[PDB]
Amino acid sequence: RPNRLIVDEAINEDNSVVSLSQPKMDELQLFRGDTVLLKGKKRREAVCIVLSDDTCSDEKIRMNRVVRNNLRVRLGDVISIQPCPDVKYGKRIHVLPIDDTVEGITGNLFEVYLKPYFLEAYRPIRKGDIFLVRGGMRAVEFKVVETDPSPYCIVAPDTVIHCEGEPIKREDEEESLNEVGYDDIGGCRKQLAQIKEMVELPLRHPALFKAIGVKPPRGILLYGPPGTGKTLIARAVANETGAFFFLINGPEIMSKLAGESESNLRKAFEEAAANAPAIIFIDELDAIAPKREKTHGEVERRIVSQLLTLMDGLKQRAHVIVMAATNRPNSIDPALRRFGRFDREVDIGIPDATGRLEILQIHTKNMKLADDVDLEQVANETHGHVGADLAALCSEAALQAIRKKMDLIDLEDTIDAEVMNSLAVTMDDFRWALSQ
Amino acid sequence: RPNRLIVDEAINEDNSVVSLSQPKMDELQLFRGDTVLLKGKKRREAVCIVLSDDTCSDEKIRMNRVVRNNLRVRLGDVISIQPCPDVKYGKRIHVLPIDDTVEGITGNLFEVYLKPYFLEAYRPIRKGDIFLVRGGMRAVEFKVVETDPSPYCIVAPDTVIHCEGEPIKREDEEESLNEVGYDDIGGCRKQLAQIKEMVELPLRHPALFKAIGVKPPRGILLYGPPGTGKTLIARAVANETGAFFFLINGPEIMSKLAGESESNLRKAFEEAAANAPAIIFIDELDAIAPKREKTHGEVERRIVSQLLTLMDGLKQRAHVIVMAATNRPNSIDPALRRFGRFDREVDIGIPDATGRLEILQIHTKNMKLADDVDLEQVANETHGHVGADLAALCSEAALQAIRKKMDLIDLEDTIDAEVMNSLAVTMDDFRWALSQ
Amino acid sequence: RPNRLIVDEAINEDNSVVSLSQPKMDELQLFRGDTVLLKGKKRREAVCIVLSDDTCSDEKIRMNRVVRNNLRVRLGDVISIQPCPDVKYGKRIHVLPIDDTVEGITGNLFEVYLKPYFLEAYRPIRKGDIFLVRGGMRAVEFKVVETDPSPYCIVAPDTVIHCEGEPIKREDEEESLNEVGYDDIGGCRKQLAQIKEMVELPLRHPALFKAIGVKPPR
Ligand SMILES: Nc1ncnc2c1ncn2[C@@H]1O[C@H](COP(=O)(O)OP(=O)(O)O)[C@@H](O)[C@H]1O
Ligand SMILES: Nc1ncnc2c1ncn2[C@@H]1O[C@H](COP(=O)(O)OP(=O)(O)O)[C@@H](O)[C@H]1O
Ligand SMILES: Nc1ncnc2c1ncn2[C@@H]1O[C@H](COP(=O)(O)OP(=O)(O)O)[C@@H](O)[C@H]1O
Repeated sequence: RPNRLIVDEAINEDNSVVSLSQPKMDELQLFRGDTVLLKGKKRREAVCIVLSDDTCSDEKIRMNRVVRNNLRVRLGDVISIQPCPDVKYGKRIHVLPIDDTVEGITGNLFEVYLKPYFLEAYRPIRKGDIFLVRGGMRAVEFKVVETDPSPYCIVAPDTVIHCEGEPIKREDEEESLNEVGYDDIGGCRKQLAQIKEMVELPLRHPALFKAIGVKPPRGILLYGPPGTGKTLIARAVANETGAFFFLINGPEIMSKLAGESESNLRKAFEEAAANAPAIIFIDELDAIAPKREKTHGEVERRIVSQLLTLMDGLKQRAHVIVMAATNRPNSIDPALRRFGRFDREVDIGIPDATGRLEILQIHTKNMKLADDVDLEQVANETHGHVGADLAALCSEAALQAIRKKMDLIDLEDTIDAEVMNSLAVTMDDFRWALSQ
Repeated sequence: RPNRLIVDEAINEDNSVVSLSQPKMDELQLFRGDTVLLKGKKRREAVCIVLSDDTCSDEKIRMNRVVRNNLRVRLGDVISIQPCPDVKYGKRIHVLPIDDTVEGITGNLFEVYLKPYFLEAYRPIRKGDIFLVRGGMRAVEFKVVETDPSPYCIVAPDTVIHCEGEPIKREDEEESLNEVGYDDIGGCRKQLAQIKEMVELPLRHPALFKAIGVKPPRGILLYGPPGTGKTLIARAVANETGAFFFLINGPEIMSKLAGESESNLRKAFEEAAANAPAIIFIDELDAIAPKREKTHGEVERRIVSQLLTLMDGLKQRAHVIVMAATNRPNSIDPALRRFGRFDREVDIGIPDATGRLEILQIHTKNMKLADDVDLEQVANETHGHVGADLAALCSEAALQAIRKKMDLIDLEDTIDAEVMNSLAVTMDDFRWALSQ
Repeated sequence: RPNRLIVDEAINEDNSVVSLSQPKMDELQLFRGDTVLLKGKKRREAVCIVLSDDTCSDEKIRMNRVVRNNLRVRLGDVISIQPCPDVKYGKRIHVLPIDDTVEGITGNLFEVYLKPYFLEAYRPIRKGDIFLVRGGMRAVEFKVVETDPSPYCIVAPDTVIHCEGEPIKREDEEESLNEVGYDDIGGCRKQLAQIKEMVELPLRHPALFKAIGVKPPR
């Protein structure tokens, strides 16, 4: 059908906007800025604004996770689109925050989140939507409980927005937007793309490997210096593909008594296989399986052997992918790179200046930046920096902003765990941080 | 006398401004902005504008080299000051460029240098003054041939400025401002101060060491990575103290036939001693006298020996100081760090961020910078950089400015060796250079 | 001022073709496939076929070295372009090989080089042009001695193409196309670009470094 499209990653960071190719909108007869009605899985719908995108495939639609969540679908799934000509300016909408996103937040909610979020934006909303509003170094989720023209409308300047009391509980299928996704990863476009390919069939179409006798990858080794976002990638790939995630921390395993280590490795692979499709992530692999000579222990050599055995003991394995992070290829036992094991490697390098910028935007999404803040500038003075450095930078900048305001606040009493929304991080804060 | 002051270095880079202490100006009854007549040696006079400096001491006057040259005086000499209440707005002045400063310059001298230099500035000038105007990546010197009033006047908006044809020859005592001076050295405050102490008496008061039997330093070893400005320091100290300068380049000596090396070392010390007070600078000392083991030759060992001999053969001498540069203490033969020889060592380190800024201003003095150019910014993104790096940076910036304008210029014909005065180096040029 | 362009490297490997930006041809009112007259240094002219190029800057013209040589200009120099509406199918042209390019060649020059080179191609040529024909693991240069409609024409199927023996000597300013050029360097795009930058001002505008005191790389 022409109205069926494949879900793809957003370029436009605004949660209300989905993107089509110029040709596709032509074909579907959709106006730039039109309100469209999206149909997903489990009888879910979403309403969004449609815009053209030059880079979008003709058969794909780009949407943010917020809308993917609302439609209960994942990247690569199929949605249907159709114009929404009947959509009315809403008389009144009722929204409530999800409890787990508003712990600690002692603000107005309406004045701090909702009012600025909706103001003059003409956002469409549908009853039962969860949307996200960022601010005050948090990101709060709200559920739309009622819209006056039901079940959807446009929040126009005259639309009354109600949020009368009592945060609501999170239902089971409602994944938190605080979960890691691809949108949380900057400057890895190329490698993240490879990893997604490798994993697509095994994790999203597992039934295939029962129907054919072709071998998908089993083990993927992510290498690169500390703080490059290897843990982040693995976690994200799991979340996005809806696979079960099992973390094995090198040091955590090695901290255990001889024997309770091997018992823990075993339990990890068993639990993965039980909950497949699944990803096992082995953080700090070199702690567990260092270069064959670097081990001096005898229990140490037994642990690495136990790991090789466990890798080999993964056949079709239902559909379990093992991902592991390490500093360098040569830091680990070469027997791990043997064929049935870690046979795929991906280099997560130091980010470039464009990547640095993406990372800086990711780690500032929930801050209020002054107008004088130039992230591209901060990008340019941080050549050596990896993701973890940049995140620390933004964190140091923000905490400096807070200290500057803290003497002022203590004196005219201590609003303290508030006023963090009116606070803005200035370029002076970043300079301060950049020289520390 | 209170009209008698010691010549010190300038903080204001205007070559028309001389700075005194509030108290002294009070004492001498001088108005901030007043024209003062300065008297020095060889019956040379100079008219300058007097301002105040918190750092200047009551006994000292701060002036730029331009004015020290005009007064035939050097740092530490004694000048006399007096108000100039009779000074008139000039009717007409006549100036000519010094030939050696205008080779290659195919501009309109008046339109490009003189007009902007004098315009609305109210500069005093005195017949027989040489002044310097910077611009178009050059610095041109002019001599004042005639002033209408008297021997001096103020160049007021109505003063007619003549420069009718024919660059003039440089007289003997007229030192080029293209010579290296302390104003060409950035970010060495502490060390430059030590070296100046060491040579003050030997080079400026040589008659003393005939009257007493105390030993001044003979050899000074400047240490630090390449491009830190060791050659520059030695050259500057020579020029400023009026001493004779003799360069010995390590590689140049070692490039000679066995025997012509030793003959060249000898000729260097002989010529120094003949023209004392003098500085001998040995650039790249480790090329001539490397660690005792690093030499393999037999003629090589003869050269090092020859050097030890020559230096130990310089007692108070005709007042000859020997300076030598090397990367590290340990790179050279320990016998050279002897007691009658290189017994004083001074570390010329990597410059800090303040130093980096001074260097960047030094290497931009003759460029036109756009308003968007922030040198302090360039200072901050060049931590590792040494002076030689920063000079290359400015050079790369300027050449990029020129290339951008070169396509445009070739097309609407090729002013070429001109229009370089209207050209301005932009922050975009520096960014381009900073990422290369 | 609109007809003056900056010489740039060829993308189209055919020595007859120069390339302009789409906008520029619009501006100059030139037909795709038109014969154009190029004016260079030392009162030299060339005639070429003009085609559009999407990647060519609006102020630049792309040409192969053959044409740069004929115009006595180099990359970055300035030429002028203008349409050539009067150009006629030539009755007869006379070409001779340059001696130094034909030592050892004991072939039929016409049958082996000229005939295939001109055949049904509609190449424009101007008296005093040197052109290059490749073949038999060698590349021969020819000089155009005479064209019937003088001084330029199109070599049409009916144009009689004469050699008439006796290779000619190479004049001084006539650089061999056997010389190395950027044309003979593959797979160095990025680095060749850097080196060209470094060297541009010092080598092509040397008069500058007498006028200013900035240091180019050495
Ligand atoms: N590419 C990146 N994009 C966004 N944030 C990043 C990136 N790399 C690192 N970070 C941030 O720094 C932290 C450190 O990264 P981490 O997942 O521990 O990487 P690694 O496992 O390679 O040490 C992350 O949790 C994240 O907040
Ligand atoms: N402190 C400095 N101030 C100004 N220019 C400097 C400085 N240090 C280095 N430079 C620049 O670098 C150039 C080369 O340095 P040079 O004088 O040879 O020092 P070194 O002998 O230690 O290499 C100088 O001519 C000057 O242009
Ligand atoms: N990038 C290249 N493009 C075209 N030909 C090349 C290239 N590199 C090498 N060659 C060929 O191989 C020969 C040997 O290259 P040469 O210039 O001697 O390189 P090098 O100095 O690095 O050895 C060249 O003359 C040329 O024929």
